[PDB]
Amino acid sequence: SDPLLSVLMWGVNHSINELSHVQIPVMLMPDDFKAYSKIKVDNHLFNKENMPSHFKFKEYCPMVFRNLRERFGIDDQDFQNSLTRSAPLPNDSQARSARFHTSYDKRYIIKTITSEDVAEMHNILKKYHQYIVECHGITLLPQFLGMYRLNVDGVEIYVIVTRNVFSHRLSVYRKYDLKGSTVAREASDKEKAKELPTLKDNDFINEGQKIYIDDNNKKVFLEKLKKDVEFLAQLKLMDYSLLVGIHDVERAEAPGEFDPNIDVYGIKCHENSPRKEVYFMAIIDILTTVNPEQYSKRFLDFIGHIL
Amino acid sequence: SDPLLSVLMWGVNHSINELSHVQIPVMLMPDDFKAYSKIKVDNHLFNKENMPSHFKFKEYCPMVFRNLRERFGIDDQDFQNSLTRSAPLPNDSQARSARFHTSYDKRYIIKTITSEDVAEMHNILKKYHQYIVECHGITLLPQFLGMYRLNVDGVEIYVIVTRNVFSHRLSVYRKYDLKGSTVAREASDKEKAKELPTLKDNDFINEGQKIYIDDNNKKVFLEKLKKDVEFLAQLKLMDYSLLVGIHDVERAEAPGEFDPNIDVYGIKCHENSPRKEVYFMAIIDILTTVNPEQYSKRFLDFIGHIL
Ligand SMILES: Nc1ncnc2c1ncn2[C@@H]1O[C@H](COP(=O)(O)OP(=O)(O)NP(=O)(O)O)[C@@H](O)[C@H]1O
Ligand SMILES: Nc1ncnc2c1ncn2[C@@H]1O[C@H](COP(=O)(O)OP(=O)(O)NP(=O)(O)O)[C@@H](O)[C@H]1O
Ligand SMILES: [Mn+2]
Ligand SMILES: [Mn+2]
Ligand SMILES: [Mn+2]
Ligand SMILES: [Mn+2]
Repeated sequence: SDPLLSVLMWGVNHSINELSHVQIPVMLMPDDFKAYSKIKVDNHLFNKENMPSHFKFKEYCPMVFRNLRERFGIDDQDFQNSLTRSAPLPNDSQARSARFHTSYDKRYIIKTITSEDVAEMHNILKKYHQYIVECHGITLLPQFLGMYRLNVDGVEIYVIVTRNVFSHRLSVYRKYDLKGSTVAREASDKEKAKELPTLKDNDFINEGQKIYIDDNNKKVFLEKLKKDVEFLAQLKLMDYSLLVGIHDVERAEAPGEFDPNIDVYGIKCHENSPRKEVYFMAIIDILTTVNPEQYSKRFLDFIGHIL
Repeated sequence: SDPLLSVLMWGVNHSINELSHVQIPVMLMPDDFKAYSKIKVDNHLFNKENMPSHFKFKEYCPMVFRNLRERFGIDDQDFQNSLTRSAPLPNDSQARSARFHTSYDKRYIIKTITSEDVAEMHNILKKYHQYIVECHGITLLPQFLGMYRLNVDGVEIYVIVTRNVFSHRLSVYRKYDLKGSTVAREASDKEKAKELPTLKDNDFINEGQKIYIDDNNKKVFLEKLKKDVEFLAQLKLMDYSLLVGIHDVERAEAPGEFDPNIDVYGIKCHENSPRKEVYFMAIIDILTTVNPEQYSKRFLDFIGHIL
């Protein structure tokens, strides 16, 4: 139906098949971070039912994102399947300026970004990759899995693919987006009316939300969060959130258990939790008085407070 | 190695995969005969080992050639395999103005043609297709299976794929190219020095070559040949040949037998043949005092004479 979506599927499929024939070395070279592949298709009086007649697809830094996908435990054939076997679905939460889709198997998020975001991604990509190498892919940062430019009849859009913070199986009933902002930050009364609303710093403090995780999990989490946010501060990045999803095992009734190699952000509640819960927490949205260094401290203070 | 060959393989592979997703109706529409699909690829600092960095691939009338392939008993998946699993090999006989390749499994011939040949193919394609429908694909005419334009760094070439006249298994030890020309037509003394030489009308009359086929096979063959050549005359085509290949079952030692659904042009010798032979005969090269109407009669007179 959506031709821009059909071009994405076609292009991801094309991209992965091309790479399937490439010898993948253990290392990237500097030029890999400046590389791209472009395809321009023109069908005249042919194949009108499946594809736009005229479209372009561009993949940025194919070798870098192939390297990242493997580092994040993602097999190319699986990634291809998740994005092409059936169409991605549009989804509830957003902030248009921006359209979100989820892969059909709920493993990946596809976000539409600006050309300025693309330029910033290129700017930080090497440092990001080096950070991912240093931590062996154990991080709360968004996992950037692919970045693309699509052209269909006058319309150009840029797309980034990331890992879903939430489980691909275990449904989430409650969702928070936290910054630790000194300035008052709350969901509006029209916002709370949403089905799965994106609640914020005030809603969390207001409704006395607690997260019941044991001491070891909390320390591990916060240690990771500390390194990640300092890296972000170092890059002068800000306006990022901690996304928090809560799975209620009671409401849902593998009976409340998750695959930690797929749902990488999952943390089980401790044994004395008022309710059987699984949390899914990760950093999102990194690409944009309040300065990065301060923002970094504010964010970390608040998160340590709420755990 | 040969980048133009690698682009062909890449493009045929691409073409067949695209069509694999198309609903194929039983009929062609007029626009199918004017259709094409174009792909332009630009790789910057990427994938230098497998492909040229910059290339174009164009397929003419994809639906028509898909329809023809099925009419000629050829499955798209098989055709794809024959042309992509391993590289086509360059081959002995030619006439440069023109490079020939054979598919690795010896099922298909790939000939390089001019843009004027491409223009003439478009001119006759509908009438050709209609002729193929009328005879249910039972014909000695070349079987046109695909036509393409390749671009690699300044070099543009046009390619047509046809069925090999000869067997994909049974080797041929002797080869003739016959026109029935009133003007003397012979292989040169430098030509006969070739390993598998392309002998001609004089060599055949000179060396008293006989073809030992029974009366029914001869009549069937000549009846077909009659209709085919009249069709060609009707299109004002000329300078076409009967290609004759001879398989010697003795020299070769399925013990001398062939699959008639693959080696469609094969005709076994009759029981009293001085030697166990299989012949492979078909019309080739149709795309260009001596006028088409006369040429047609001359050609038919000579061929009926030699059988
Ligand atoms: N990786 C992810 N997994 C699951 N949900 C996500 C993910 N990223 C974003 N979302 C959802 O989409 C919403 C918006 O994400 P975000 O990337 O902040 O969009 P944005 O348009 O950049 N918003 P803003 O902060 O106003 O710039 C979030 O609150 C989540 O509900
Ligand atoms: N379908 C085929 N199967 C097997 N061999 C072929 C086939 N087509 C051509 N050849 C071989 O290639 C030679 C030249 O074929 P042809 O298509 O006549 O080339 P050309 O360059 O058009 N020659 P000319 O008659 O001088 O214009 C033939 O004599 C055969 O040996
Ligand atoms: Mn955000
Ligand atoms: Mn944002
Ligand atoms: Mn010829
Ligand atoms: Mn010719």
